[PDB]
Amino acid sequence: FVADVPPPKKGTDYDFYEAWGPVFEAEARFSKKTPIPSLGNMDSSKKEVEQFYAFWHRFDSWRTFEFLDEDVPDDSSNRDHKRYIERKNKAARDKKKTADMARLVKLVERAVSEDPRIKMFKEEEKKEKERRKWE
Repeated sequence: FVADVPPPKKGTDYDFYEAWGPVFEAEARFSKKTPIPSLGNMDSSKKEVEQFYAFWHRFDSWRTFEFLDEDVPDDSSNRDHKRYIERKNKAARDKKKTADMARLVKLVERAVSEDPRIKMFKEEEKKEKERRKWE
């Protein structure tokens, strides 16, 4: 199957790439979209880093949450039974998918907040704006 890698433990010391690279690599195996950009390296360009986080901000997963599906009968004498349990199952899966999406949103937010390149990119932009003097 596809293995899961938890995020690095908040509040410990670690290299940003050593810690988060394996997390995104594992999460990305569930992508319905390719190509799949890499977290990258210390020298990735601002545009590459923007593209990486854009992919995640639009992530579309095929991860299934079908473990708690009720069995759907094909032979019920109640004609509505089959579609009813399909819809009840799907509602449960959808709730879990919604949670999974929310989980990923928070994971990505965390990574953005720790990305050392973004800190430098924001410093560079700040100096650009100051030079431009549009206020």
